Amino acid sequence: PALLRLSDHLLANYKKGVRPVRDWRKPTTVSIDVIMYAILNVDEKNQVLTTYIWYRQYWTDEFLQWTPEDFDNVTKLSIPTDSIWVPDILINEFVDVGKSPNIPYVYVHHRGEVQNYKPLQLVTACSLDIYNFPFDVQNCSLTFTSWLHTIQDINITLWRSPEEVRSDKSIFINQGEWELLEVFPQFKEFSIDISNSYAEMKFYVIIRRRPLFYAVSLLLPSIFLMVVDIVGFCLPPDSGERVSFKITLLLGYSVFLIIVSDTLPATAIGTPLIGVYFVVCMALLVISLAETIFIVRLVHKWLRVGYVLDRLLFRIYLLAVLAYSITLVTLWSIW
Amino acid sequence: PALLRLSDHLLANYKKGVRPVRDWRKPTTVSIDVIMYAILNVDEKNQVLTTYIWYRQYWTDEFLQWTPEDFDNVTKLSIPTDSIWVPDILINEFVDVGKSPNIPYVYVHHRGEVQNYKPLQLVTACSLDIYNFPFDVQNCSLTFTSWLHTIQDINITLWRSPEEVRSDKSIFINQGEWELLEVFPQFKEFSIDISNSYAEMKFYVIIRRRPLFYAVSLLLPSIFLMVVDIVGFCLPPDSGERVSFKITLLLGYSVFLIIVSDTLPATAIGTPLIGVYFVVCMALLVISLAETIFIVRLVHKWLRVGYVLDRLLFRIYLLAVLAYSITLVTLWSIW
Amino acid sequence: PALLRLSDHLLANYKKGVRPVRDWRKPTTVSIDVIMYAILNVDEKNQVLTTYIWYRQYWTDEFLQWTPEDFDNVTKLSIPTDSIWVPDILINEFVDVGKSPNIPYVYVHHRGEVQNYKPLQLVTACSLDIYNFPFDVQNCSLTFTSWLHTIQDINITLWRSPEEVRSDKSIFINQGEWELLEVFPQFKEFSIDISNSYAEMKFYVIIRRRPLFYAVSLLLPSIFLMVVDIVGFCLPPDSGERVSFKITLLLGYSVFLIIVSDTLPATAIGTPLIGVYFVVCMALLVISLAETIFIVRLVHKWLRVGYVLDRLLFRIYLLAVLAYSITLVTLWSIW
Amino acid sequence: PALLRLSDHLLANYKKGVRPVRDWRKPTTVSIDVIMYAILNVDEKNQVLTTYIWYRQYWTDEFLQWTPEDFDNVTKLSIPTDSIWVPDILINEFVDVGKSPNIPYVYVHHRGEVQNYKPLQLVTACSLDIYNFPFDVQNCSLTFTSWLHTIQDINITLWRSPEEVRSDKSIFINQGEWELLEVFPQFKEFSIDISNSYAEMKFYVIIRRRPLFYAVSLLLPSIFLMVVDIVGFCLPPDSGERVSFKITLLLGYSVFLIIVSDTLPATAIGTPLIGVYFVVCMALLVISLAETIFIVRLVHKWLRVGYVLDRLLFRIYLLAVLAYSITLVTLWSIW
Amino acid sequence: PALLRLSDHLLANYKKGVRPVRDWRKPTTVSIDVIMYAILNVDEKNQVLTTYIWYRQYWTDEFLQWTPEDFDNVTKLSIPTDSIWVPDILINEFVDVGKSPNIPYVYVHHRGEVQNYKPLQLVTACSLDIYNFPFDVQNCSLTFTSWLHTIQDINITLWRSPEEVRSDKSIFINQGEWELLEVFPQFKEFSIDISNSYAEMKFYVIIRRRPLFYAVSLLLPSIFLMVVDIVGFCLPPDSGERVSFKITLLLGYSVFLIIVSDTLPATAIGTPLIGVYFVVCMALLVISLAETIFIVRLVHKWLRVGYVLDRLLFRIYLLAVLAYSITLVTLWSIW
Ligand SMILES: *[C@@H]1O[C@H](CO)[C@@H](O[C@@H]2O[C@H](CO)[C@@H](O)[C@H](O)[C@H]2NC(C)=O)[C@H](O)[C@H]1NC(C)=O
Ligand SMILES: *[C@@H]1O[C@H](CO)[C@@H](O[C@@H]2O[C@H](CO)[C@@H](O)[C@H](O)[C@H]2NC(C)=O)[C@H](O)[C@H]1NC(C)=O
Ligand SMILES: *[C@@H]1O[C@H](CO)[C@@H](O[C@@H]2O[C@H](CO)[C@@H](O)[C@H](O)[C@H]2NC(C)=O)[C@H](O)[C@H]1NC(C)=O
Ligand SMILES: *[C@@H]1O[C@H](CO)[C@@H](O[C@@H]2O[C@H](CO)[C@@H](O)[C@H](O)[C@H]2NC(C)=O)[C@H](O)[C@H]1NC(C)=O
Ligand SMILES: *[C@@H]1O[C@H](CO)[C@@H](O[C@@H]2O[C@H](CO)[C@@H](O)[C@H](O)[C@H]2NC(C)=O)[C@H](O)[C@H]1NC(C)=O
Ligand SMILES: *[C@@H]1O[C@H](CO)[C@@H](O[C@@H]2O[C@H](CO)[C@@H](O)[C@H](O)[C@H]2NC(C)=O)[C@H](O)[C@H]1NC(C)=O
Ligand SMILES: *[C@@H]1O[C@H](CO)[C@@H](O[C@@H]2O[C@H](CO)[C@@H](O)[C@H](O)[C@H]2NC(C)=O)[C@H](O)[C@H]1NC(C)=O
Ligand SMILES: *[C@@H]1O[C@H](CO)[C@@H](O[C@@H]2O[C@H](CO)[C@@H](O)[C@H](O)[C@H]2NC(C)=O)[C@H](O)[C@H]1NC(C)=O
Ligand SMILES: *[C@@H]1O[C@H](CO)[C@@H](O[C@@H]2O[C@H](CO)[C@@H](O)[C@H](O)[C@H]2NC(C)=O)[C@H](O)[C@H]1NC(C)=O
Ligand SMILES: *[C@@H]1O[C@H](CO)[C@@H](O[C@@H]2O[C@H](CO)[C@@H](O)[C@H](O)[C@H]2NC(C)=O)[C@H](O)[C@H]1NC(C)=O
Ligand SMILES: *[C@@H]1O[C@H](CO)[C@@H](O)[C@H](O)[C@H]1NC(C)=O
Ligand SMILES: *[C@@H]1O[C@H](CO)[C@@H](O)[C@H](O)[C@H]1NC(C)=O
Ligand SMILES: NCCc1c[nH]c2ccc(O)cc12
Ligand SMILES: NCCc1c[nH]c2ccc(O)cc12
Ligand SMILES: NCCc1c[nH]c2ccc(O)cc12
Ligand SMILES: NCCc1c[nH]c2ccc(O)cc12
Ligand SMILES: NCCc1c[nH]c2ccc(O)cc12
Repeated sequence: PALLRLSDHLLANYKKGVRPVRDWRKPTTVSIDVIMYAILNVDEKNQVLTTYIWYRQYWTDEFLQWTPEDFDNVTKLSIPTDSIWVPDILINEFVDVGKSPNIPYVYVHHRGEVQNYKPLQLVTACSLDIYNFPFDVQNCSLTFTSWLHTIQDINITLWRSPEEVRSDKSIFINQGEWELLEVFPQFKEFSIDISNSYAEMKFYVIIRRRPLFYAVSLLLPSIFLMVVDIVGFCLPPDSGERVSFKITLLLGYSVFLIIVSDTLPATAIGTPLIGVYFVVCMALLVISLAETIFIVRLVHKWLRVGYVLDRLLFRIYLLAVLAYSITLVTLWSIW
Repeated sequence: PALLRLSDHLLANYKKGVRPVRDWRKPTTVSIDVIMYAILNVDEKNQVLTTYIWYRQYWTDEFLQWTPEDFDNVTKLSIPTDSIWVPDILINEFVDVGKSPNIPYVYVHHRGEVQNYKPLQLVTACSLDIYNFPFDVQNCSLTFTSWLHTIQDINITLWRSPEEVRSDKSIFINQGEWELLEVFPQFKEFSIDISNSYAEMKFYVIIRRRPLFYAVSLLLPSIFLMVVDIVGFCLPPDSGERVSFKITLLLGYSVFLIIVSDTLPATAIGTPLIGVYFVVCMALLVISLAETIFIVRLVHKWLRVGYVLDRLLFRIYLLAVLAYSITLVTLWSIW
Repeated sequence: PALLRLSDHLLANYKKGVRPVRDWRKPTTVSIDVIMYAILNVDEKNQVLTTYIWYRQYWTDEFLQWTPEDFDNVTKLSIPTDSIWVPDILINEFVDVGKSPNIPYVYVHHRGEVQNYKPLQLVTACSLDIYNFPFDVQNCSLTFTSWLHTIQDINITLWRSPEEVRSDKSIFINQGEWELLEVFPQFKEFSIDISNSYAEMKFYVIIRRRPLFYAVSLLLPSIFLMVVDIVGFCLPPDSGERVSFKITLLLGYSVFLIIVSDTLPATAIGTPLIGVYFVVCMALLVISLAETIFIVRLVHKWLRVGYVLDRLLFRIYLLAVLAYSITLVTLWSIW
Repeated sequence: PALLRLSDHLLANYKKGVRPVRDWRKPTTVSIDVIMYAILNVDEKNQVLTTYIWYRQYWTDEFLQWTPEDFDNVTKLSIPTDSIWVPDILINEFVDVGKSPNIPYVYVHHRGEVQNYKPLQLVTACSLDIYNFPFDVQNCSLTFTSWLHTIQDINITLWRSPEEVRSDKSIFINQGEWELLEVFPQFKEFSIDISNSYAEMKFYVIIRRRPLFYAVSLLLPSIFLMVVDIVGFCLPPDSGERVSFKITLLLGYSVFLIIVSDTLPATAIGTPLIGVYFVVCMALLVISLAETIFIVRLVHKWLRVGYVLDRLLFRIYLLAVLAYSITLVTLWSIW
Repeated sequence: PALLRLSDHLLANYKKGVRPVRDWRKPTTVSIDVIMYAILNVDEKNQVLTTYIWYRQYWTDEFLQWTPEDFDNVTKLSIPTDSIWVPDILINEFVDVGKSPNIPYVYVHHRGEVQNYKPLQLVTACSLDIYNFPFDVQNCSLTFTSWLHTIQDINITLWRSPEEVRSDKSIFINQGEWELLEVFPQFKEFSIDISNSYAEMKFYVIIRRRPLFYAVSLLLPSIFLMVVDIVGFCLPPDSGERVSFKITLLLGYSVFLIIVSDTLPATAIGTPLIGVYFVVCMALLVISLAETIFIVRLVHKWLRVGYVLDRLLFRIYLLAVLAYSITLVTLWSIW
């Protein structure tokens, strides 16, 4: 038989507990890429990101060299992973890797270029930016890293040209939640201390959100919670039922932030700009409640003057709303 | 003894780390099917699907051949799985496979047709369609795939005739949530790059929802949240308590979308058509609030004219509702 | 030494990868029972059931036979499980078995009757009936099944007499949520196809719910949400504040179904009969809102006639409530 | 070298698959205790308890005997656990043990007293009592049990004197949620059937709750939801806005039980006595709504008589509240 | 070949089940540090903390000594972890360690200084302080501990100088939720009993919260839920709609504590001081409801006296609010 004659010749004395090389000064350079498949979920409140990545490796292993002659011209061959060496690479930003299944097999070639594929899901922790919530651009980081070995032992480089990883839209699942512009690779040499230096190669993946689901469901409710009191201002502020017309909005609007405030994270770089806007709309409707109650103490045992000291309060409204159409377009002109 | 004499003769030198064949140019074709048992849950918000599938395999292994003579006419035999080869197939759309228990045993035959059964549950990620929410048809995808090996090494085909998989309603658990029409198999040859080609065989499973639980509980509440203001229009719009009759609906209806908007996913192909309808019913009741407040500024220190400029607003209502009975029947005429 | 002399004599050549028998035509019949300990949780919405079962097995293994002579009259002996054979039985309705800990040891006897105990928890999927929610009887199914082996290889039977399993209330944890009447065993011969036949033995476990927690907390609130408007009918329907008395109930009652509708599953055999009753109480209070608003358009610039066309609406109420005391007693006469 | 000369002499022929003894009639008595560290969580609704326990064992293993002479006076020694025997003990009330990490090592002595430590967390299921909710005493049960072996094989006893386990407050984490009085050990001999008998040793751990967080946050809101209508009774019941003053409490108080009713379990031994009290306060405020509406039908085209038939309704209030100060003190006199 | 000649010479007889030393009286001192990377989440209600720590070890193993001569001057070498000894250290405050992936490899040197790196995530249980909620300082504890071995077997010490661990801000992820001042190491000698003594070395990590997300979203709503009734006091308390103006705040403010009370833990050292303040603001607004209802029974078939007995109630308000600006600044002067 031809094929298992090779494995008997090859793995007869392959001690798997050795980083395999003939000359130990040379670092066995592993070499990878990523092909990002899908973005599963971005829970902003938990400060984590789950990502499904197809993944590839090769590295030069000299102990696994044969000749295609004397084995009937076999140049590719399958080997169980735990019967050979594997590099100790993993990611500096994981939370739980127990969701990736173990691919049992690898390829090898007659030069010793052992080739490994596996998928890997990472609930990964990168500090997401929540500045402009319905139009956010995300700059997330995957730093694939030798956890133990140093620059003398292994070094990291890329499989292909870095421009090819950049616009790789070969496989992706759109019509989900997100959509990415590009995947940015960049080497970095890491050294936390003296006399130590660790091979790292980052991946600045960047994604942006499709806003159209929030367009009808989130800020279009923010439209007629802002137009309800403008036309709700038009009746003369001496009906008496103005305060029952108005305070039912006010604590009713407290649940609109506190649902969103428990949705959105505790990052102190800022409350989102969509979030700061309906708190400030609540910061200017409440002073109108003073104005509809000072008039009824005034009209008590200057009626035209209450109409015009409160008419200047109406100018406060469309000062804010006409300040708000520009902050959407100057976010619409970001993507 | 007869039976373990066979296993001693058979697995004496079976090196499990070799894709087993006599001639390595021939690809060892695995051959499967599915018998879909139940659909556990469809959480629309997480963009995932959990599915319980009974599952089958065989492939031709020449190293496990014997003769039924000299072993007392034994033609079937049980073998532990991790003592032989297994193909590396798994699914391109998983999230977590740690819910399937390991079936320890397989069959073999005297031709070498090793036969494997196992169940497998997949929390699987397929981009579900949320266009018509209470009557949706789902086109979900299971792509069973050699994760590592190529067309030279293994190829995928089907067990039985593809028409038999199509209407296979042998075992299924109805009276759950869903009900499927058919399971559609289709081969595809996959090749992401040059000089590589990977055996894939999809499964376009398609399911549709029984709407009868939402019939009483979801859109029948949408009936009398739409009939409440029609008869709530009939009193003459000068009672003064019209606005307290009406605004209590309006922000009260904001919680009806925002419960559903946090239930339903952020897919930007569309808000559901059932969901877009009670936002537009909210988009036309709010302009009536202008009409019940412009009349009370008009009636202030043309009364018949307020009755008829607002009567044309009543025509806006049954313009929308009679536009809504057709969009249910033209979804009732989809299934 | 006496005891480990036996294990050296017994497991010297016991190849564990063989279904152990001397004559392979004879099927090695396993033989089990269950002793149901507790019912952990019934989440109706997820269509699953978690159950803690004490569990037992034996089967005749001829290769493990010795004589009590030459071993100082030893008739029972402990063996590690993964050093012998085990049948491949598991349950057709699981969701996740990773909650059962591995019992490492088994018994054997001098006849070869290897005996195995283990506990097993199953989040199990059986189509629960939600017809009569506070008084439901549940007919759930546990089908213990050879996943791989057929009728020629193994067969399933019961340990004890089937009447003893029926009323087995030896160990159970009452004062929890549920309480079972009986556990019903029944053999079935399973054969999905031709030339194949698989040993199955079901367990129709049936449980019923103690209603007393819902008695005060669920349908006693349904009492005075139904008596609140009956006495709330008694004031004459021309107070003007009748609509503010009444519509605050109506959308306030919409949250009473939509909390329960997201609690209770999407099974289309029916909304529960307790659930269909307070939607129909909402279906008849809303037409009273028409009656309290048609009278105020009538009383506008026949007063005794509005009192009696609405008095017949009062007969609609106790037509429904006196139709409701019978549907509880005819559920109280089910258990 | 001295130390690994011992392990080579000791584990040369130690067949781990034998319950180790020289004479098999003698049962190898294991011997344990517990040192309860912390109580993590008590979710009442799931009927489970998570508990972090430090844990200890020893048992007499005669096969591991040596002499301190010829090994340089070594009397203690470390051994990997899976290279020796271990008893099969585990707990009858677990839900999931996959949270305890595997302690790899054990001690031994020159007498053969092998000593084992390990921590173990148990999400454990014991039928908790919910009678008096803010002052509850809990009688929970941990039954450490040989799952397989019988009285002939192993027996269970205690490490130390049972009075020392009783008041063991050496290590505990207070300022959490709970605080225990004592840990009560008690042997029991278990025998579910004939010809079988299983070594069990229970642990009646008992804990009680610190009520001070619920003191301000749970029943102090129950104070001014009961004083709000008493002073809300003082205005004369002919204001007309009494019903809008009152029904807004009533369905508003329905959400106060139904938040708590979905918090608290479905045990039918009783709704909690704190829970039964604000349902009965709701059972007596609703009949006052009849009294404030029968008077306005009376005062319609006996005014002093409506003041005094409703004054006797005021006596119903402080009949209930003065019946309620005693049920707190007679729970304050339980701890 | 040079490198695997070493591993064949080194691990030929290395029995891994021995704590490796030449003289057993000497304790093999392990030696560690921590480099705290990120704080993932602090769920106050579950009384747990999840922490991602980079982690380091070394210990002197004499059995792994070689000379750099005869191996081509190799001074560093990689070894699989489960092929050598490892100390049994783990943490006394874990909940679940199954989130840390297994680093397969370690270093060694020609002196025998075996060096080990691994990451480790701990959902860890330390009694967090909830006294001053938006400005809290946390004193959490990580006690790295030999679970089994004693002072004779292993001892714990630190890698580097303890001042270097103190201000180690080399790698940290800020712009998350938290920010730490320092990491405090301290040895402690632990001995729960007589004749036993266990090596422990604590880590008093201390973190404090950035308050700026709660600044706009949590206590700025607490501003205008306190200013709404102050200006809502200014109208004269005889409008009649004062009670409908006021009670709608009161039970509406009950949901503001009971959302937070189910957010915040059941620790009985105290309700938070931010939490005790809006319960006492609710404790003083409710007595104003008595004052707005005693006046309307007074004004019934002394009007200026109702204005001034209630004006002293206004002094109660800014007695509390001016007592509240100091308790923020005297928390602003804590960090
Ligand atoms: C994401 O953020 C990183 C910063 O960490 C950006 O990296 C910078 O990229 C520019 C462009 O090449 C360089 O000049 C800087 O030196 C980089 N800084 C660092 C610290 O790496 C990165 O560009 C951002 N992603 C995108 C898409 O802009
Ligand atoms: C480790 O790998 C990096 C690249 O992964 C090496 O950087 C290369 O350095 C050479 C010369 O020093 C340049 O010609 C290449 O263009 C560099 N590549 C990149 C991507 O920048 C680095 O030299 C390696 N170090 C060692 C010690 O092997
Ligand atoms: C689910 O969607 C796929 C599209 O991905 C449909 O597949 C098409 O099927 C038709 C009918 O045979 C072919 O003509 C097309 O070439 C297929 N396209 C692709 C991309 O596969 C599939 O039919 C859909 N499912 C159902 C039940 O209609
Ligand atoms: C891999 O398998 C597919 C089917 O699984 C093969 O497609 C078959 O091709 C032959 C001739 O090329 C046809 O007669 C069959 O009808 C095809 N089957 C189907 C289902 O379409 C394919 O040829 C195989 N390729 C290799 C290299 O083995
Ligand atoms: C649970 O449902 C099953 C139906 O699947 C019932 O099984 C039937 O039992 C009767 C009584 O022996 C038989 O006559 C039928 O042939 C059975 N049918 C099937 C399909 O098994 C079972 O009785 C139900 N449980 C209870 C307690 O009534
Ligand atoms: C497989 O087991 C079942 C029972 O588990 C066998 O059914 C028995 O059949 C015999 C005669 O055929 C009857 O006398 C018994 O009363 C049956 N038992 C029961 C519980 O019904 C069945 O025959 C077995 N089949 C094989 C091939 O062994
Ligand atoms: C917890 O409940 C058990 C009952 O299961 C109590 O056990 C009883 O204790 C008394 C006092 O020794 C004995 O006289 C009884 O015989 C015991 N009964 C059983 C069934 O064990 C136990 O005392 C309770 N815990 C506490 C602290 O009182
Ligand atoms: C099994 O262990 C229990 C204790 O764990 C034994 O009970 C002891 O019995 C002896 C005499 O029978 C008494 O002197 C002791 O005081 C008992 N101990 C306790 C704690 O009650 C029991 O006898 C043992 N049984 C066997 C067969 O070994
Ligand atoms: C966290 O709390 C511990 C108390 O457990 C503090 O430890 C004390 O520190 C002081 C300062 O060195 C010592 O004098 C005490 O003896 C320590 N007591 C104990 C019990 O260890 C620790 O200082 C606190 N953390 C911070 C940052 O203050
Ligand atoms: C165990 O280790 C601790 C330190 O980790 C030792 O404490 C040292 O003791 C010596 C003399 O007793 C002092 O010179 C050092 O300064 C101490 N170190 C520290 C950090 O305090 C302790 O002696 C060791 N014990 C044994 C038995 O080895
Ligand atoms: C192997 O390959 C070489 C070159 O491709 C060729 O000359 C030779 O004939 C081949 N031999 C076999 C057995 O295929
Ligand atoms: C085996 O099978 C063959 C053909 O089926 C038959 O001729 C022969 O007698 C059988 N032998 C035994 C021992 O069953
Ligand atoms: N069957 C797809 C195998 C495969 C093809 N190309 C790939 C790229 C990356 C990867 O992880 C895997 C793959
Ligand atoms: N006992 C059922 C075994 C079985 C019968 N037919 C099957 C089909 C598929 C499968 O995974 C399993 C099976
Ligand atoms: N210690 C209880 C062992 C045991 C006794 N009877 C049993 C019955 C079933 C079972 O799984 C286990 C048991
Ligand atoms: N380092 C603490 C080891 C330890 C000391 N005493 C203990 C008691 C029980 C236990 O599980 C463990 C221990
Ligand atoms: N590649 C980073 C390896 C590393 C460098 N310094 C470290 C410190 C601690 C640690 O666990 C790990 C490390």
